[PDB]
Order: sequence, then structure tokens, then C-alpha cells
Amino acid sequence: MQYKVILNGKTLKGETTTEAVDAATAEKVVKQFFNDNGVDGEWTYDDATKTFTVTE
Amino acid sequence: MQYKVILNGKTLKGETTTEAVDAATAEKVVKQFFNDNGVDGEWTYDDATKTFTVTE
Repeated sequence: MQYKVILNGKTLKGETTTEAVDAATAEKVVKQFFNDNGVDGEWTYDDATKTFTVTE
Repeated sequence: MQYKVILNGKTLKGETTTEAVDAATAEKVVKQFFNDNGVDGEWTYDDATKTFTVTE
């Protein structure tokens, strides 16, 4: 199933969607996302659109 | 200024927006987001909408 994850922060806000057999799997899959995005992830920047693309 | 951050993963995909004086500040602010969301963040779930809300 598909789940809609909301990344609501103070200086950062957004919406994302992970696909997992269940909410837990999704929750876990998401954890891996941030777990890997966190502070050692590969962040690419696109000045052309002032947008950054965090690729797992 | 406002920046549009794209969280593009394999099993997870989405879009977010951080506000920072510059791209770097934004990038840094975002890092704090994931840095704090990562594996020890406070994740709240809303079954009513199958949506999770990660609050910094």
C-alpha cells in the first residue's frame, strides 16, 4: 500500500510518500530514508530552480 | 528566502520547503531536519488519513 508522510518541522515543512506492504513497513522504509538522508546523505542542488534533490 | 527541497528516494518520494537566508543556510537547516528526524525523531501517526507527521 501507499502512505502519505508529512515532514512537518519548524524551519522546514513538506509532504512525502513511501510505498510499503503496511504502515510499519512504510514507517521503517521512511526511517531508512532519513536514516540515510540525515547527515551523510548525497544532496544535489539545482540552482536553476532553487531546489535540492536528496537521493537515497 | 524560501527553498523547495525534493526528497527523492527509491521507496520514498516527496517535496518539502525550508526557509533560510540563503541556499546554504537552507541546506543546513534541512540537514538539521533530517539530522533530527533520522532514527531518533518523534514520529506521530494518523491512521485516519494513513499519514505520518514527523515533527522537528
